[PDB]
Amino acid sequence: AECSVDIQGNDQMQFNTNAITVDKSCKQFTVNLSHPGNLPKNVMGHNWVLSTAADMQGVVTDGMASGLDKDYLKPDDSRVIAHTKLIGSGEKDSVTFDVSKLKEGEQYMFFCTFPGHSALMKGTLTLK
Ligand SMILES: [Cu+2]
Repeated sequence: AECSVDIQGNDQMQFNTNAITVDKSCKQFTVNLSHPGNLPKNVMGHNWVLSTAADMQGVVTDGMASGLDKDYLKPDDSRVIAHTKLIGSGEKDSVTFDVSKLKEGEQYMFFCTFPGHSALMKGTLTLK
C-alpha cells in the first residue's frame, strides 16, 4: 500500500483533504505537510494533529491556550497520537507514526490547532 500522504494547508484555512485512509499493511504512516500561500505562521500557521474523535476538542482547547511558542499544542498531551510542527507559508514538515496506535472501528480526526482553525481545518482518518 502507500504508507504516506501529502497534505496542503492554505491561506484559505483549508486542508486539501477532508478524509485520510490508512492501509492496514502499513506499520508506519507518514504525513508530508506543506503550506501554499504567503501568510506567516503567527497569523496563519498550520499543523497536522491526530487524535481520537473523543479527544479532538480537548486537544484543540488546550492547544489554543499553549501559545505560539509551543506550536499551539499542550506540552506532553497524551491524547496527541501524532503531530507535525506548526508551519507558515512556504514551509514543510513531515511526521511518521506507528499505525498500531490505530484500530478499525474507531474514528480519528486530523486538524490544525492554531487558534480557531479547527472549525474548518479538520478531517477524518480511518484504518482500513
Ligand atoms: Cu491552521
